Amino acid sequence: ENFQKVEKIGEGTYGVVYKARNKLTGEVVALKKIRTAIREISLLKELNHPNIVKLLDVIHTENKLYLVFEFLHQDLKKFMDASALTGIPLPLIKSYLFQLLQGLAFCHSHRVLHRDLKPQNLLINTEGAIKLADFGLARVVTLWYRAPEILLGCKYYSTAVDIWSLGCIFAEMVTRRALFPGDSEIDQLFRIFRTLGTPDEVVWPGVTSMPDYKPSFPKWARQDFSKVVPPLDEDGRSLLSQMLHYDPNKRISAKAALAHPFFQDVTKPVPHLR
Ligand SMILES: CO[C@@]1(C)[C@H](O)C(=O)C(C)=C2OC(=O)c3c(C)cc(O)c(C)c3O[C@@H]21
Repeated sequence: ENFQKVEKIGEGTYGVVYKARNKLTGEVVALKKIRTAIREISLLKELNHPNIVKLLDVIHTENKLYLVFEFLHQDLKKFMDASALTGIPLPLIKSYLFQLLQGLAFCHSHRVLHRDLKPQNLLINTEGAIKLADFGLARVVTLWYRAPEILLGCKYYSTAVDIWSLGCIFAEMVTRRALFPGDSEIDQLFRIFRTLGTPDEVVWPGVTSMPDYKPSFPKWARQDFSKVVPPLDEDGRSLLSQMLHYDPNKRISAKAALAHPFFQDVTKPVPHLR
């Protein structure tokens, strides 16, 4: 093959990922080797936006599926773990969040959903830019970033499932701690309820008719938000609480969130990566 596999960079759910070199172009790429979908996947090649990792080639040869992506060196999770002692500067936080929303706003306007948006698959660079990886393919794994409508067994997700995840990552960058670090579907769901209170028909019309909603859930009270994400300012908390509305239809759109006053003073600073 016209691909020379430098080294393995991770295992996925259907295939493995390699850093590779395209023998034609001398082009360094992320290469996913997996063992109707091919047609549905191929469409993501058309998505071109500065905050989407580019899907370069979908190869279906030797009855096998290779996906080739734009390569980047570091993911947000490594950059969070590295920036643990000092914490990410708020201007860099604000930049990444504004950028990720422009990506979601782009994906959503083309009817494209991530579903499993988490820090591991947010890639960064020396220009101080952040890109969405593994976007629109999905169509033990951590549940830390799973929307409450998924955990309650809704089959028919909307774009609001990704706004939730971004809100969780925003909190994590600010606090240096997963917001809802759950270790089972019930544990995850109960961690959200311990912070935002158990939902009801008042705040979430339909919630009692969800597939996996029990009337036998405990009734927890909502926690004040200055205790959850300090010392984030009132704009940040305001934007976070609109991103974490229980009711997906009340949950703020990526487009609407770009016009939030939190981004009035937004800049593009440049990180120190190793
Ligand atoms: C550091 O990046 C990793 C290895 C990341 O630790 C990780 O968790 C997985 C599973 C990856 O998977 C990827 O598929 C991936 C894609 C689509 C593009 C890309 O440029 C890169 C570099 C990719 O590697 C990432």
